[PDB]
Amino acid sequence: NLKIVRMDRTAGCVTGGEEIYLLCDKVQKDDIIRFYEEEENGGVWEGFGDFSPTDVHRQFGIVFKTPKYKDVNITKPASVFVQLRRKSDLETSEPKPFLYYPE
Amino acid sequence: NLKIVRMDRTAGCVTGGEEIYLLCDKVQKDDIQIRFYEEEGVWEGFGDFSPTDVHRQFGIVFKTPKYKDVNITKPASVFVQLRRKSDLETSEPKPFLYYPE
Repeated sequence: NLKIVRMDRTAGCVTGGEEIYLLCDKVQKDDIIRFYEEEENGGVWEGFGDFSPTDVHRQFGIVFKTPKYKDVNITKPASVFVQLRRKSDLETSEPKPFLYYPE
Repeated sequence: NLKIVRMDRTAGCVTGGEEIYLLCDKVQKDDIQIRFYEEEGVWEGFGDFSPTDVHRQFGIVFKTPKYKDVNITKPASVFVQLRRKSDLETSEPKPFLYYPE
């Protein structure tokens, strides 16, 4: 169902606000980007891509800005995951890798 | 009919070979081209991509062509248009900046 096909960037500054173009299989502009890192003995950090319905290009693309990472003071890169997700039923795509690098 | 809606980069090195994501209205993967051009005589360069880089008829991921002169000292502004191979129809242009190496 949900699939990320490709992204123009797979790395970003921990400060977020960087624009990325994502090409996906069919989505609905008002019912659709979850950055997440599975944390060590249970928890899960998440941040969401920033964009509006008009940024969803013809159901097959999304232009958005990255969320800020959980810790903007890291000195070494942090490898996290990115996935599509639907608001209506919280179903998701298989995750893609994303690399947060220090400021 | 043809329309460039947006591109993730509107500038690049004269050397070419830089990847760009272009979002467009409906195209046919086997009947589409991306033409960079400059009136002089007319210089043209074509986005480098395969039919499989045309994403669901609504986007094209490609690599920029090398500009005509790699030794420019100041940026050269050109146009980019989508163009159908069959009937040569084109979109409205967008500006694109080639900067010095």
